[PDB]
Amino acid sequence: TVGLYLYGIFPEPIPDGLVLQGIDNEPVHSEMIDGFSFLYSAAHKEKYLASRRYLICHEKVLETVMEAGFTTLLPLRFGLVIKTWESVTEQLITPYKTQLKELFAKLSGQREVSIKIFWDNQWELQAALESNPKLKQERDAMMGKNLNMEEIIHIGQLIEATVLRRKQDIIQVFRDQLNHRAQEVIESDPMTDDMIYNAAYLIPWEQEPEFSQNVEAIDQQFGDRLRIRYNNLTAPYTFAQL
Repeated sequence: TVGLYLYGIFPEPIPDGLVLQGIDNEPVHSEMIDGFSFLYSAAHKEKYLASRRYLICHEKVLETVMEAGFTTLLPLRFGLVIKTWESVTEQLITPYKTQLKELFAKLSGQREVSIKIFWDNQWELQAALESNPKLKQERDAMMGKNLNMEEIIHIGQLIEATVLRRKQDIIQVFRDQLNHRAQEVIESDPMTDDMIYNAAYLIPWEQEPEFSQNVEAIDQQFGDRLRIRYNNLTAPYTFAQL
């Protein structure tokens, strides 16, 4: 009535039940457009705000369908409400039909897992500064030399470069042991000050337990030094994009 809430797009039909409640307790259905199944439910608002509850509900809908076997999908970002199916016509989808068929081909059977790594930044900064006596003497004597802004920043560039290598020593262990298990690895910018690594992996669905086993083994190589957050179930937001 008010509109249709869109969760994601699927390369295959979703069976009638599969019974599932979604946003505002509404039942979740499937609609075919160009041989693509649009997972949806009836909206109560035209504009949904991204509250924690609503975000969790959206993700749960996608995960419940994924655990039901429907693992290949382009998950849609939160709060997409269309008024009628006229917003998503056959005419609009036909040009992007090829790109979609192609995305689902590289996605089918595959699975997104992600790893984030945290550490104590202040501790690792102070440890890097005492591993290099040269930089600590230049930093303390940089006043008196009356430097231009470039020379000042260059010193800061040398302070971070030793911290960069400490990260590269940790990060390389992950690349050596986990990248070969994956079809594609995407690395993003760290979101917080203690975060030093934010990577996503496209692995075959069935190879997850072996991947998870390797993660815990690495989490056991490093002690309390690192805080490794591994996610083995999520909609493939990182990889399912045109």
